[PDB]
Amino acid sequence: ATQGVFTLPANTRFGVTAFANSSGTQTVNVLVNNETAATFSGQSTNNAVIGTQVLNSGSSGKVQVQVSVNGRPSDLVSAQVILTNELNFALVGSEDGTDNDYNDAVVVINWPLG
Ligand SMILES: [Ca+2]
Ligand SMILES: [Ca+2]
Repeated sequence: ATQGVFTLPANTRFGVTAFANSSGTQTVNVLVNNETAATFSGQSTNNAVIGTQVLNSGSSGKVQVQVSVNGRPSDLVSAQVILTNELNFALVGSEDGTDNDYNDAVVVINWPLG
């Protein structure tokens, strides 16, 4: 199944933050309405924050996370969780190798902000 694609409420600010846990240098692309809105890159095996940013979901609300290592797409896992019908997390893990820890880049999207 498709992973890393989320429908947000339209025209809403959201946070996106990425962590790295891999020997591979991670590139995280965040698309809003099928256009790149943010790109994080970094390398860490200790959960370093490789990027954090505030974006707007725009008129479509469509947000897609992509993860690659030197141009090679990682395999993604994702879900969305809502707490007390208000607080939203869109969660992404990614696997660039064979050990299947799926933490090689970890991406957290959260909304609402403010
Ligand atoms: Ca891995
Ligand atoms: Ca890892």
